[PDB]
Amino acid sequence: ILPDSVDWREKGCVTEVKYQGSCGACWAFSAVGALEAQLKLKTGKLVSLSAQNLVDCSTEKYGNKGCNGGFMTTAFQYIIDNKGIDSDASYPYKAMDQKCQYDSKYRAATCSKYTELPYGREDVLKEAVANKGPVSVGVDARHPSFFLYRSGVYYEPSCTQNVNHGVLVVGYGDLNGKEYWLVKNSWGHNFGEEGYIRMARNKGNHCGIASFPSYPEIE
Ligand SMILES: CN1CCN(C(=O)Nc2ccc3c(c2)[C@H](NC(=O)c2ccccc2)CCC3)CC1
Repeated sequence: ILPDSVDWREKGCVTEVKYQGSCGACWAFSAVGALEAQLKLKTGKLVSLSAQNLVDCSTEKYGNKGCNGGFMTTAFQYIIDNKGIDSDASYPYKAMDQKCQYDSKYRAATCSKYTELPYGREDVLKEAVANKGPVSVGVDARHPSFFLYRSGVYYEPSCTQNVNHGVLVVGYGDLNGKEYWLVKNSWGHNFGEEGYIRMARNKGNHCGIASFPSYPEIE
């Protein structure tokens, strides 16, 4: 039986909200966020991982385009292939494309595998969030209402399943009769509820939240 609500922030598995600036690195933040939780679960230590490392190093070979976008799944494969990712402190975020500067002496995490969940299945997503940890997802964040979100549960009739923005599901629940997914964004603490947005859950894969979910694992 799955819990009715989950919030991975309560378990100390979620790092501070980051600010991507004018660099489309949402995919990198989503990926590191998922791996940060697994690292805490495995080692007991909560450590911010380097989104910049992904921007600079998980590039053409992974179908990624740095500040012009990328995939969380191929980011995970890069970490696997590379046998590590550096900490945020050692390889800080600059919101621009740079030369790959990965160094294993600053490695803070590894990844052994990742799992892509079946398309559109919010029940499967719920199970993964409850049993595995935070899950990287894409959402349709193109609508003016998304940028202006402040509170409550986000429901936008014009939303689509065409996803364009990488975020991290860190929980789920029910607020005043509205089921939601608890989503960590990377637009700083000014966005939404201290960097978070509650997005409609079990409302027909709203904004494509369950379209392309994935999570990494550590040996
Ligand atoms: C069968 N494939 C189906 C699609 N898929 C995904 O994971 N899609 C997905 C999942 C998440 C995200 C995106 C795509 C978007 N990334 C891009 O727009 C983009 C742009 C430039 C270069 C590379 C990718 C937005 C960020 C979040 C892999 C399996």
